[PDB]
Amino acid sequence: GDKFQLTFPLRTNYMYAKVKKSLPEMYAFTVCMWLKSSATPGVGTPFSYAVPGQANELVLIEWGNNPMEILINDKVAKLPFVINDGKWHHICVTWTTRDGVWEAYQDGTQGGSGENLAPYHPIKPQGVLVLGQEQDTLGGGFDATQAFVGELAHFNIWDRKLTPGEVYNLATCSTKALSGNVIAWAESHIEIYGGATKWTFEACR
Ligand SMILES: C[As](C)(=O)[O-]
Ligand SMILES: [Ca+2]
Ligand SMILES: [Ca+2]
Repeated sequence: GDKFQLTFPLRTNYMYAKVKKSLPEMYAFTVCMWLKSSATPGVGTPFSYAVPGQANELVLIEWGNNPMEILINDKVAKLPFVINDGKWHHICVTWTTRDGVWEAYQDGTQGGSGENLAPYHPIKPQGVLVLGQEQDTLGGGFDATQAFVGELAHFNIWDRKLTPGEVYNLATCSTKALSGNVIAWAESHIEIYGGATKWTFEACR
């Protein structure tokens, strides 16, 4: 049952979701989600992933008056996304250990790409995946100024790069659209905390 969204209505250090499943060691991956936010200057942290010894193992964050960034092993790449206009947007980032090459997609359109992002470092396994907060400890250490304020749906992770056509299918809600083979969006796949609330969501409607 994937037809739902999570709403994070206020800036707090206590509202979050925990994904029940952890991540394997990933030499490449794609992360995608639908999100909506009117928060400014920055939307905060839609998701973060911490492992022992590195709480910033995989992070998506737009913090204050700074641009939206992906962090891998606490190394930054600035992303092209502009998504805090109060309308729904779909985003994906694909990345590979091979020369640290990444691509960024907004609303089904590839709109940025770069290299030398945490090259040669597979994503480390067995950490804690949180939605709506940035981690400074394993599964915690939240900071309200970094918290996501807005709505999130259809959070998915695959341990490969999706093709541009596969991303297009996600962003247009095609019947061909895939679910994540590592993390897939379902109510029973997450735990919610602190005031985050679940509502029905009909994507592309
Ligand atoms: C300095 As930080 C992004 O780990 O709160
Ligand atoms: Ca952190
Ligand atoms: Ca922090």
